[PDB]
Amino acid sequence: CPLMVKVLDAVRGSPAINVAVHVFRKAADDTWEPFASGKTSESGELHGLTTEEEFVEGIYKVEIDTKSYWKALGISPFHEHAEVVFTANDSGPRRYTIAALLSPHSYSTTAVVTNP
Amino acid sequence: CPLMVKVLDAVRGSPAINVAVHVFRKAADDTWEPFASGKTSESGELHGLTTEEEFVEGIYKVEIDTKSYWKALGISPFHEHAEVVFTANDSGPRRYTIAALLSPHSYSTTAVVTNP
Amino acid sequence: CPLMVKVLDAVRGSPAINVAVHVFRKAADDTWEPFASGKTSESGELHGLTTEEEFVEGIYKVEIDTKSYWKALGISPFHEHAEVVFTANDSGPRRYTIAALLSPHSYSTTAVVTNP
Amino acid sequence: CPLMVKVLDAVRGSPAINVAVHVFRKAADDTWEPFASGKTSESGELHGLTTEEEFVEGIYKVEIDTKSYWKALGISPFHEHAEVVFTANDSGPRRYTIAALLSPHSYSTTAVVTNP
Repeated sequence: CPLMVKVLDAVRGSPAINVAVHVFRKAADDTWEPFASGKTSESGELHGLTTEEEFVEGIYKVEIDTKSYWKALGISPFHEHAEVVFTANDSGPRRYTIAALLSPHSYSTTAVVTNP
Repeated sequence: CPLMVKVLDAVRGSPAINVAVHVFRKAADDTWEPFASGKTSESGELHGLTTEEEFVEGIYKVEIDTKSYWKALGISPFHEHAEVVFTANDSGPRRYTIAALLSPHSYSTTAVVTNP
Repeated sequence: CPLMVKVLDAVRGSPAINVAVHVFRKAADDTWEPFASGKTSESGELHGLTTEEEFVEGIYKVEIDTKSYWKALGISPFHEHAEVVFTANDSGPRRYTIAALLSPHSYSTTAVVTNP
Repeated sequence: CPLMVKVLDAVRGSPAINVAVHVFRKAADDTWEPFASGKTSESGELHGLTTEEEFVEGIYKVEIDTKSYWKALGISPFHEHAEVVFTANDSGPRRYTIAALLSPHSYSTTAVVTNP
């Protein structure tokens, strides 16, 4: 599990559950290749996205569908989603946790990177 | 204006207006002395808090009355307020902006420090 | 000035100056059309991006070239940049400020939306 | 474990390890009663702070000594520490996780609150 995603609701102070996440890879022809996807769990975390063998070096894009999240909560947010674009394992493969903290008009995203 | 405070509402995507702010300075006898205070303006900013003559080297605490903010909006938040403790002008006077971004269950505070 | 961008350096506690910003609008054919761009000023703010006549209803993407920022500071960051996708003026024109707060391995983005 | 604390470094994108945390309780005579304390672990988390029996309703203050953290890293930060003040279990006892995201001139803190 070299890539993980974690979403929190800054308003309710809880994990955002059942939040849709889409991962893409920068295509060699500078286009966005779909790579993985899934929805967050009860704990606001999405595991088992990819494997070490398929998570190779390159440029990645993580999209958290935050517009669907707030609406379902009875809200109407500002953003469409959140977008974390980064280069992966250019230094050897690390574990990547992408955390997101969401609010209707604001978000934060942190990349926690670790060695085995 | 050597010390200013700016507050944003991360839920409404707007200035936080009429927000109470208390500034304190760590006393020689190691307790907190009331230094200054006010409420934010319609731009969610607070000006004319102190002066260069009065804003000397020292340890400062900025308390933003954020619990009273939320409730007045028709909400009920988590924190009693936001707190920012920092040492100032320990290398000459600077202009200090303390900006806060508030959510009922989370907040962020940034110090923008500029030279004359 | 219906759309403005403001960037802060969460490490240095200062404006992020000369930062590249690209704005795009979701095309009818569902691709991203270049809408506007510039670099931040010494106050880390970017003005005169578009106009009321040109800033119509639509889905917008604000990309802040934050990877180029850090490296130019003598650093090497995590993200390729910051991304903010949002729908604008879907209830009339508003003034939109997109503020970003950057760290090599994390960032936050806030939309301050005001009425005339 | 009704109270937990988690610290992340927004600069290195890693857990902050061995970070000192101090918890206090609002004394009935409006003073700050020490309640618990400890340093974060390898994973940037501090567990076993208190117990359900001793974590009663009231106003609490969590202080993360961030000035010692950065310095040890070869830095000299801005803040003295971070300060999360909140009322606990006024609705029945929840588990409280206090997360902090630190940068030399900025910090964020989120209260993730859960039911058994």
